[PDB]
Amino acid sequence: LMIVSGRSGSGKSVALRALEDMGYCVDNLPVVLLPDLARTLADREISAAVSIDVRNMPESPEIFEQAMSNLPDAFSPQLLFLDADRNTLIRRYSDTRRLHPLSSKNLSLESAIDKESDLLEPLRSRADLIVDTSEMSVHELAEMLRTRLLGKRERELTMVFESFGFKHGIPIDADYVFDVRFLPNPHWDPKLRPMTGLDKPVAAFLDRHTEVHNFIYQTRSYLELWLPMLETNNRSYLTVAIGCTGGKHRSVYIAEQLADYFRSRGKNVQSRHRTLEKR
Amino acid sequence: MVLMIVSGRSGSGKSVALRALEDMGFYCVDNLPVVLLPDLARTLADREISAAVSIDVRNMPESPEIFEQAMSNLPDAFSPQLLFLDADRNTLIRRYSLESAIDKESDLLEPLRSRADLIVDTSEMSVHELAEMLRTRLLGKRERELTMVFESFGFKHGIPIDADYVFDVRFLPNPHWDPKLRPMTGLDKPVAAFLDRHTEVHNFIYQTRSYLELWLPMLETNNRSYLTVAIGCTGGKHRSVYIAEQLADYFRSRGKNVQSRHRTLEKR
Amino acid sequence: MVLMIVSGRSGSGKSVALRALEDMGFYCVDNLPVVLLPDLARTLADREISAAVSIDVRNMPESPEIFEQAMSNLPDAFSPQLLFLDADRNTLIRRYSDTRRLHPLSSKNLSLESAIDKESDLLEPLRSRADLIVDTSEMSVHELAEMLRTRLLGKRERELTMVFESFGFKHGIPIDADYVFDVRFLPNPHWDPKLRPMTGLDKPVAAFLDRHTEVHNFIYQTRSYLELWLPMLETNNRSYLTVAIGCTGGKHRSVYIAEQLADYFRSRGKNVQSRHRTLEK
RNA sequence: GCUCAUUCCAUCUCUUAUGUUCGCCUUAGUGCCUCAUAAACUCCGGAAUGACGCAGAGGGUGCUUAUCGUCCACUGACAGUCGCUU
Repeated sequence: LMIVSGRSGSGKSVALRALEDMGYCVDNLPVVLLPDLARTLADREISAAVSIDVRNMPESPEIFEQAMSNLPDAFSPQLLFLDADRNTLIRRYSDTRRLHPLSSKNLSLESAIDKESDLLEPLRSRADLIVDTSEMSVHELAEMLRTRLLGKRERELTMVFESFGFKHGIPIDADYVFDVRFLPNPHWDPKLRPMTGLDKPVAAFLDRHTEVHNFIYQTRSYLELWLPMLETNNRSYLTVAIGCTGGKHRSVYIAEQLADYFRSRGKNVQSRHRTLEKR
Repeated sequence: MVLMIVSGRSGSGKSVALRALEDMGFYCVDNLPVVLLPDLARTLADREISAAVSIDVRNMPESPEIFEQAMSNLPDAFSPQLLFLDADRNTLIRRYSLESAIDKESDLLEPLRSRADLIVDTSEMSVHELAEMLRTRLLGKRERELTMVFESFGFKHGIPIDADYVFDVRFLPNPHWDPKLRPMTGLDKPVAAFLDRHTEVHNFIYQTRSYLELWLPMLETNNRSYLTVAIGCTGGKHRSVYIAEQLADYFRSRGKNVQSRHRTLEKR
Repeated sequence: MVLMIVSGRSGSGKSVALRALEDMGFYCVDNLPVVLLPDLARTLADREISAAVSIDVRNMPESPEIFEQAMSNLPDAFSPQLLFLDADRNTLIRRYSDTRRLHPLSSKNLSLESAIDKESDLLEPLRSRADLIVDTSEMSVHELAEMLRTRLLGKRERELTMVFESFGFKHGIPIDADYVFDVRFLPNPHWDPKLRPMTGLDKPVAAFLDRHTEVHNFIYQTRSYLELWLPMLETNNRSYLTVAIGCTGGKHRSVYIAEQLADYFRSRGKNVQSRHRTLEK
């Protein structure tokens, strides 16, 4: 069961028209009637498409989650939330229509949008997948809806940090590559040179140098930032290639600490120290 | 510390100079009146950061004896330096009465050119000319020098055989959606525009430029002869190209040497 | 004379404003530290010209009271009239990428967005003193300035002087009317023949008009609709603002409603130099 | 610059017939005049711009291609420590 909700003007309509091709485009139903409708569609035995908005929102989400309670299990619900900025929102809604709540309330075109946002927010908090429509025009919005809605693997997006070395060339599975050369070479110490990347003494040497911390952290800020956008798309293995030349001292420790951090954030992480692998 | 100061006829583009020094981290208070410099500089000692200023006919004193007197007043730690500028009279008009205003004003400015630590002829100048001139002028010259190479590759064809840093730009809005765009490539102003609108593009271009900028100095040390950043779309015609270009131009402005390479387009 | 202070959320077109003012003639000052400014005022007193200064995140102290006491030290009682620009996060970011340096709030500040958001509150103290709050959300790199030139070419002394005039269709319409509204469709107690010659301003007529509710709905909606023109009121460039409502003869109905609106905005506190001039003559 | 459809500033003014009912008069007058059905013109205290020419005045036009979006993994290179030898 597909759920298409969001601030008006964010383009629910075009999504529906494309949702009918994906599936059961049906709109403007009191959510209460939904579960029985699902009972009916069980005969249809084909995925569905239900649209809810400020006009179709009963302004009492207790009822909403009540309808969520008696949900036939045949269809698994997913909250798809279109959203965008106020100004654009007004622009598009300037298309011939009439914001229903604004009747009687007479909120300024900007003021009802403000009202509606919070109004529907209950769902939005529980909204499963979000998509901006900040600036995609209706024709641009049509192709963008087609690419993501087809989520075949709605399972996870595994991280995998591959620690490599340059002398044996960039790993072919690399999606990103962050050199690390200019960091303080542990080589300087002859004692540490035989010791491998995982051996605590080198971890100490690296720990001694704060610059290392600065790099890890700033790199954690760089990814996390550009991350969620990626996580939405239908990827199966996002990877980050980290490499000194040696691929035995620096890149080891880096990839290790990063893996730790992101595991902390709960994204499953896979370590791979290409050179240390038995090949 | 430093108290760089500026001069030259109007239209010489002193603002660019100010922009450059700001780029170096030199704080600027352009067009402050002459007299107030000393206590300001005291404040700036409390900033503990080298900075610079400008001067104009507007800031030009009637009696420069006061100028040099207070110029003495400034605390030692902030070393003052004076730059003067010159170009062709009409050359200045392109950036800009129109002969005599300048002539009398030049008499006003003449004491400075006499006092100028450096004088440049900016008649054929350019931002990059000025930026490099400045970098060597103040930061000094290192025979060690980078040459950033920005390559736009297509993940189909493969990651460049040589590449220090690479960035996937698959998530950013795809010009591909509009069919009238499919043929046109990254350097056709249609698509350039089309991206320019979608903010996310600007967001990324920034954050990336910031990441590099932060790790760029260390790399300068150790006399690296090249640093290559390669930016990849799937096909490498639309997104990666645009990003490579703009992202280059920023670093060009900061004056480091740069070289673009649209690997997919250069195939044919 | 006057010393204008220019400011706004980072990269909100501020630079353009300074371009504008220097084009006007206000002495140009960029990014001076807050402290010495009053001394500069003293200096300018010699020049006998207005001045222009910027204050934004760059020259923004952490302590609030700094610019407060600085404003206190202002000499010559020169009117310290502030100016302020603003636009939305997305607009700002799209505008802050002018090959410009970092938001000086790059002290491990997560993202341009995050730093710029906190900027607002950081900069909030300024918002208090605000002789204008013009927005640049709509303008372009070159077009924005055009709008800005328009701006500030005005006298506040010409404060809005709101008006309501009720008139009759029987002879015409006030020629200078800013807005115009027919209301005859509102209930007309012509049924009461005693009210028919009786002046509308009389309480019995007002009570008879009050007897109906459609009038109250109308006025509530109309008064609320007028309040959406507050930005238009800010862009006055006009000595007095007029409002046109006309009955057939004006005296029948329009008066009491104009009275109610006069009450509404006099209640809002607006200047109400109202006149139902066409009524008596 | 010259001179002008322009721009944004200019202080600037009135009407016939429609039927009707109530406020009032002429004493019929078809009215003085409230309500009320439609039809019907103008006009100078600022600051920008385009319109020619002053002044510079030395390739174009139409339509035939572009297949390149997602997603999944074989992977490469002759130019100090020591683990060594004969």
